Amino acid sequence: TPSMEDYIEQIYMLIEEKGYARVSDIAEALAVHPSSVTKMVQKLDKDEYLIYEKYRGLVLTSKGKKIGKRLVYRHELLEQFLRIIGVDEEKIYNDVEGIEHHLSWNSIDRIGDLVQYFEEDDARKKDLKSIQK
Amino acid sequence: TPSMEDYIEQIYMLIEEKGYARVSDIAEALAVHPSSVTKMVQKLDKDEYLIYEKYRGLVLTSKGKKIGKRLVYRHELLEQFLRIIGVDEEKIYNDVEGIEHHLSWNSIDRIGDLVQYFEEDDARKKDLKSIQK
Repeated sequence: TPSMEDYIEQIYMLIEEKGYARVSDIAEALAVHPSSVTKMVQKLDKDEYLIYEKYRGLVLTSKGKKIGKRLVYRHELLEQFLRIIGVDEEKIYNDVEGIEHHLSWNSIDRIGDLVQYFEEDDARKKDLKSIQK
Repeated sequence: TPSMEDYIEQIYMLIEEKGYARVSDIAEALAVHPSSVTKMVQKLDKDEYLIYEKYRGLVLTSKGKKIGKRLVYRHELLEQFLRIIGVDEEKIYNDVEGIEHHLSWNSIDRIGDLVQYFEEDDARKKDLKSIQK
């Protein structure tokens, strides 16, 4: 479920930078009260995505690492994509959040080629960054 | 509302090709039973988007033409965009439906430049259509 996914994403990201994931970290990295976080976080534990250990933060399982890595990849790519085409830095997150669960892997794949296409030649970020006239 | 919007889109499109918009046309161009269509179609009439005249199809107002033209433009563009980057023809509609209500006008605008960028040189649809290796 998209609810569960946002959390897996946020947990994986917190892990990748920090090592662990506190509860408060989730609470404010989603903007939802820690009251709700607690309910979901023990739910996701019961479903074998994570393991909630108080004082000790939050650890993904093999099943959490599988999904987290996936979710974060497309998220980062869609974010990378919007940056390339030239969208405001401050509008990227909100837009990617709202489209990431509504795109087929084929489209995710094609966008990948599109990002690869501009990255392969930074002397082509040029032409794009001139049509804004 | 996104519900109302899908209908405005579908009505505008039917008008643009046909002249009018029958009820059955809506019923099967959304896949939702004509029972629901009827309820919504008289609702949208009450809200001054259209005018429902039996036997005589469905006519947008100035307020319907304003929104319809807008909705269809981004829809067509997002559809155009997915085609350019190389997505399966059969996956385009479903994907555009699910992302069109979740993208900012800034992103819609930037994608516009992106489409303009490839259209301006069909000798650049080339490189893209070779990274699929």
